[PDB]
Amino acid sequence: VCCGYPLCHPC
Repeated sequence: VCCGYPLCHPC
């Protein structure tokens, strides 16, 4: 997904 959201680590 991301950074900083659901199935991921912070930005």
